Amino acid sequence: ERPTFYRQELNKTIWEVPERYQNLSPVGSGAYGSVCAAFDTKTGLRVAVKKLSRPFQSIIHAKRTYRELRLLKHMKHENVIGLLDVFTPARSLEEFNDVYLVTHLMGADLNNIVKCQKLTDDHVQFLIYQILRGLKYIHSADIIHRDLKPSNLAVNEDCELKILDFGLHTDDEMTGYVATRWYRAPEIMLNWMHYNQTVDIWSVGCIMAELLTGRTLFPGTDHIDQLKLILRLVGTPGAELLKKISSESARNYIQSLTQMPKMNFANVFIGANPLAVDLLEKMLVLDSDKRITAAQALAHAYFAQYHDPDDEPVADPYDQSFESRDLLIDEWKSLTYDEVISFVPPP
Ligand SMILES: C[C@H](Cn1ncnn1)Nc1ncc2cc(Oc3ccc(F)cc3F)c(=O)n(C)c2n1
Repeated sequence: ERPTFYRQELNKTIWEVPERYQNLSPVGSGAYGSVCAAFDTKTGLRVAVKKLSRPFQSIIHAKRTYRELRLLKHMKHENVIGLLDVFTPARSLEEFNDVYLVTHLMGADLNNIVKCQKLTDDHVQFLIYQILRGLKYIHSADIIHRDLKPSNLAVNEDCELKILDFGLHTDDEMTGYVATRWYRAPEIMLNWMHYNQTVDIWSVGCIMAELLTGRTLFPGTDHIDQLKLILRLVGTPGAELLKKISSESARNYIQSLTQMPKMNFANVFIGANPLAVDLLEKMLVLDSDKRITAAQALAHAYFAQYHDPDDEPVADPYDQSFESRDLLIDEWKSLTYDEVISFVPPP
């Protein structure tokens, strides 16, 4: 049956949650809502509870709310954030206005681990292996993260990693000298073309380099500065890639730049494992068609000690036909409500 709910004011709003969740404490903002840490007395777990802010404010908001719930409900993988619970205090569709999402509370993100310092090669292997294992799963369901960065990669004390915020930033927060843009594939940063899953592999390359050196790979001061930093490392595009830039304006800008050859990665990443260098070379390819995939990267010799083809699962089919569907607010809201009430908690 329905649990008993209790009320509490936390992040400028009244949080109404089942009794099972105790000791609620603000821990910052998440995607499209604020997060509280809590103790789940039913499971004995420390949990993160996110209350979405104005989930049904507009069509865009309502569809976004449905999207996140659909994504979280589908993900059942060790290296991907999953849904422990989803609830509403509402007793019917007509009273339904708030959505609460519950997941594992994670101790630290990759920003906290890096802390301006180099990690050991074995630590890099294990961390990057888990990101790729998670990405293989996500990509197998035709989901693209689109915004992988250290701040959405979370880790427990044993360095077991989970990927947060997949499949979901404004122009302002992408402006200037900001970590929000440093990990983005050039094709999405400058809207060169219809992009796909390979954008995420670029992001892994940027993250892996930073784990190895303790420094941001492409810390651009703006979009243009960042492109110049990228092209200095990987070389300016060839005729083959240029043709694929469907944006006439973006392609015309590219051709104005003085040509530069790809640099020697062994001279860039001094002292690094030669196998790490080789992998970086295969991830940080400008033409996205030619980047190593997650499944291929798991088989690369760098992960020899972690790779197990029988323990790198793929996802069940994910129906996202809703993405091309035009609906009214109340219709997105009703779809969302159905998904809330039909939720079954994990083992
Ligand atoms: C490292 C990071 C921050 N932190 N808080 C306490 N200690 N470290 N931990 C953490 N754990 C879980 C989430 C969940 C987050 O979002 C959610 C996603 C899905 C969900 F069901 C519930 C959520 F709260 C989130 O946005 N952040 C930033 C998180 N951070």
